[PDB]
Amino acid sequence: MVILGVGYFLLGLILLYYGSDWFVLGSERIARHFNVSNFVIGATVMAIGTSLPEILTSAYASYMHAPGISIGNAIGSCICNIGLVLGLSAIISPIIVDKNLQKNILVYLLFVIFAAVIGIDGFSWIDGVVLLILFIIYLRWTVKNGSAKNNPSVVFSLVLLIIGLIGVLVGAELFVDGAKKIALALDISDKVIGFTLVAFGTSLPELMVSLAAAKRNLGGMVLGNVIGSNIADIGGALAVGSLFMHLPAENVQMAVLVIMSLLLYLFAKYSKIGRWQGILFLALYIIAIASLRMGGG
Ligand SMILES: CCCCCCCC/C=C\CCCCCCCC(=O)OC[C@H](O)CO
Ligand SMILES: CCCCCCCCCCCCCCC
Ligand SMILES: CCCCCCCCCCCCCCC
Ligand SMILES: CCCCCCCCCCCCCCC
Ligand SMILES: [Cl-]
Ligand SMILES: [Cl-]
Ligand code: NA
Ligand code: NA
Ligand code: NA
Ligand code: NA
Repeated sequence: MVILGVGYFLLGLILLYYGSDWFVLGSERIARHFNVSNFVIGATVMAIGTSLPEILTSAYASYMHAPGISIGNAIGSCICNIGLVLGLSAIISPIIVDKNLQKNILVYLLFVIFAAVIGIDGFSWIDGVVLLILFIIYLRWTVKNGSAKNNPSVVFSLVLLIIGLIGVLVGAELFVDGAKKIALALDISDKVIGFTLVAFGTSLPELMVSLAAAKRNLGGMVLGNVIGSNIADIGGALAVGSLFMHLPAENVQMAVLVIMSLLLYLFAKYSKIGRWQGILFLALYIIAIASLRMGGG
């Protein structure tokens, strides 16, 4: 019970570690095959793939009459993606954002602000429909502005990507499941702590994938994965959750996300996303997890 919890924990870490690199390699190759930028492949394929945990979690939680957990997971992931994921990544591999990608980030900021405004009185299923539709439009807009029998180079690329994705998604589950089995076996299980860590567990793909891309100096891919995941977490995870049940307002967390998203845009536009910007993101994330209400909603 405690040993197989350790077994799942270690195997999950191994799958997350190597799986992320394969997912990054396959995605980088796919981008070159389709003549799209690393940002675009990160903001679409990689972002949605790594956000599959959030979507399922939010859908399931809301369906089970826990809409607090549903939006808690969605928004908490967004704060984690900028604060922790991008924070660590920018320090590892500083990013100077090109003028084209700056417009994408601006559209991201508008989306976030829009979601924050309509969410002041919580999120209804109609709010969900609109956000999902904007999500779809964002994806098509992003691909268009980043664009332009079967080859063994292409095949091997798709194998890498898919197996890499399977690795990080399964790896994240073994890690979470393993940790829960340990805590249960040691009788230190805490539901409030567990639900507080929900967003982090589903964020393990983004974290490991972005660090792997950061190590290979793929800053466009990193930035794409962060921006795209947040949009997927709002226009997808949050949205689907609201389809099952009205989600309660999280005005403080939305306010935190808006500030972080604004900072991200300002750095991208007028500066860079490097060491000291990354330090600030991490510091704000640390302050966030130190002061925000626990229970994950
Ligand atoms: C042009 C979109 C680009 C990508 C997003 C950038 C940020 C957009 C945020 C607000 C503007 C749009 C408000 C209208 C959104 C689309 C239509 C819609 O959702 O129609 C459903 C109807 O509003 C149910 O009452
Ligand atoms: C025309 C080029 C872009 C195609 C983009 C297809 C995007 C499909 C996105 C599906 C998202 C489903 C989210 C469910 C929560
Ligand atoms: C970033 C704006 C989020 C929505 C703010 C709406 C007006 C205030 C509503 C009461 C908010 C209490 C928490 C304030 C941070
Ligand atoms: C390549 C590494 C360069 C030096 C990186 C220093 C990182 C400092 C991170 C500080 C995070 C916030 C701490 C708040 C107390
Ligand atoms: Cl709840
Ligand atoms: Cl790149
Ligand atoms: Na994601
Ligand atoms: Na609303
Ligand atoms: Na998450
Ligand atoms: Na995720």
